[PDB]
Amino acid sequence: KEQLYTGLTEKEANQMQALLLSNDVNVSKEMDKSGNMTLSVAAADFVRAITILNNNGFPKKKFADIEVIFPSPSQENAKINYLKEQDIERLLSKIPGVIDCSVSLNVPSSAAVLVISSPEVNLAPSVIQIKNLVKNSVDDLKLENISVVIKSSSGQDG
Amino acid sequence: KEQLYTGLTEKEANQMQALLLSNDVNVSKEMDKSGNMTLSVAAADFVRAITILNNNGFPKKKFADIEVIFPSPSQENAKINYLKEQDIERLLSKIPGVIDCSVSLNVPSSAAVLVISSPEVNLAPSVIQIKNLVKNSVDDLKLENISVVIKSS
Amino acid sequence: KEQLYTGLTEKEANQMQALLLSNDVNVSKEMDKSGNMTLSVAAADFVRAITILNNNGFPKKKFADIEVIFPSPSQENAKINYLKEQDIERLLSKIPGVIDCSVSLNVPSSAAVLVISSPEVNLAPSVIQIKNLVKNSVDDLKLENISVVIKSSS
Amino acid sequence: MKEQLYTGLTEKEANQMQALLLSNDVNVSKEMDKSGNMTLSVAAADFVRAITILNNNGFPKKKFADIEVIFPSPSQENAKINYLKEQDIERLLSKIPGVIDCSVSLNVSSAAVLVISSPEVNLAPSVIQIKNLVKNSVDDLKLENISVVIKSSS
Repeated sequence: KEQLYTGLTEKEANQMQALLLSNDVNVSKEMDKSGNMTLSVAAADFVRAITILNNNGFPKKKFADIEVIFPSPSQENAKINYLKEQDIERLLSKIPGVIDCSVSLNVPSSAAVLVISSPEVNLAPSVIQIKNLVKNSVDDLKLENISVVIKSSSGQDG
Repeated sequence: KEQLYTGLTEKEANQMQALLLSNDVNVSKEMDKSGNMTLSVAAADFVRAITILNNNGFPKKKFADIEVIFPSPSQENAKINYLKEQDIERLLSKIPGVIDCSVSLNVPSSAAVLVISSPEVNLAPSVIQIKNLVKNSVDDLKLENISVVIKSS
Repeated sequence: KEQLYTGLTEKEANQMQALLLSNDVNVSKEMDKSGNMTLSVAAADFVRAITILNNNGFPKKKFADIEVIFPSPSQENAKINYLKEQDIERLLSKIPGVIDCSVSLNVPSSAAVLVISSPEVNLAPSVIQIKNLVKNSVDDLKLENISVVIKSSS
Repeated sequence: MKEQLYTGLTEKEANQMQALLLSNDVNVSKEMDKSGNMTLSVAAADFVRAITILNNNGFPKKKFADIEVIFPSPSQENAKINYLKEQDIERLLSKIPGVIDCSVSLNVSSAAVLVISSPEVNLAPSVIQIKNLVKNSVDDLKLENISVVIKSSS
């Protein structure tokens, strides 16, 4: 057996494990004393496993945390903006069929909104509603300056 | 057996191991007492292994960390810009098929965006969506001043 | 055996070792207690070994560190510029086939960019893309004031 | 009988001196002392020949003033900024395959650039590239005011 990763959360390990199993890769999981997970595979499947994980963006990379960068007027305003982004994500994530959401705000304001849907749901009829919710959440934002992109978790082709 | 490299992250060791194995170099991996990965090969494969790794830029070089250069107005704005770059990378990294992303922002603003896609996903038709997402994330940025380049891993 | 260099990193030692071996030089390596490497060669190969290493830029020189020179608006602007150079090197280094990159910025701005490619990848068709990425990363930079030079490690 | 030539040498310089002597048909032995520095010795009968060869090649190498010692102010600041730029450009140029060593002296407007090249590489076709990289690294520099001189180590 070849080790893939240790120290995985339950969710990360489950997603990677399910992905590999669905591609007929023999993967085994073990839990350490902290409750974190280790995935391993047969040596003969190692290259195939890494290709599959790589192509699917696993393990997921981390990005800068505002609370680490800023643990001042401009600093305060970045924290206020971040709170608003999080509030809008929280709200949009209650729409049935939404499974992930990112909002980046520029406060004439503008906003970028990425919504990931269940593969079995088409959120296109909700785009006008989403834009109106974002518009009215945020100071001085017009419809023409909100970009909404919707994607199925199953990929670019739906 | 001959140790090639120690102190590797799990991800980098896996990339290096898979690369070697796919070029028919037998390689073994182990974890040391600090939790870092070591890769080893047979002495007879040493030169080939290093040639392969060198040609693929492994082990990967590191670059300056903003938090080290700056552990002040200009310093503050650099950190605000970095946060925005990271926010945009985080958002773009949720697009199906994106496996790596870099954003460098100049705030008339401009922006440079490199997207690495899965070799199995064609992201070229998404360039305008990606451009529009970046445009609306950042103060005073026009489409004509955003470069989006997509490369397959 | 004659000593070449001690205190080498794993990468520097591996690269020098592989280079020498590929040129039919009998080189041996030993690890010290700190994990650093020593390379040695037979005395009869010493001159040739030093020639080959010198010709390939080994061992790599240390150049002035901005954090040492500047441990002021001029000093602040140098560090901002350095951060941007590093950001651009980090970005360009994700392009498949890039194995090394240097960026020197003059902020009309100008920029100098050197990219070292793998011997097995032709990055010449990517020069315009690289130029455009650099252009839009940096305040007040036009295409005609960006030099991009690509060299194969071969 | 053996006779010491020099102690306190860096590994790089002892290697240069050892290779020079061997290639000029003088045997040499090397050791590392307790402080990590290198000592070169010869058979006593070879002492005059050895010192002659070393003297004729300028070894051991003279040292030059260190900006961080002369300046341990705006004129001082600008010298340090210039030095950083010179070092950045040397670092960049030193990545070009075939470059053994290089020096850059900037007047910020004009620049002087010396490159020492491998005898196995022809860098003459790269002079225009080198000039353009230097030009675009540095404020208000024109091609006509950049001198690039390339010399083989041979």
